[PDB]
Amino acid sequence: GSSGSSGTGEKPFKCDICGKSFCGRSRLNRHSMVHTAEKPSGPSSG
Ligand SMILES: [Zn+2]
Repeated sequence: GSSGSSGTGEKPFKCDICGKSFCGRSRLNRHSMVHTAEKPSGPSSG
């Protein structure tokens, strides 16, 4: 496995946290939520 994303350039969408692309926002939108998936119960990183 290596850097791909080959085909008619990149996707019509892109992330803001990791820049992840998604052929369809319907997916990306949700992905942008995984970046803020952290509970208080667990510790944090300095
Ligand atoms: Zn992302």
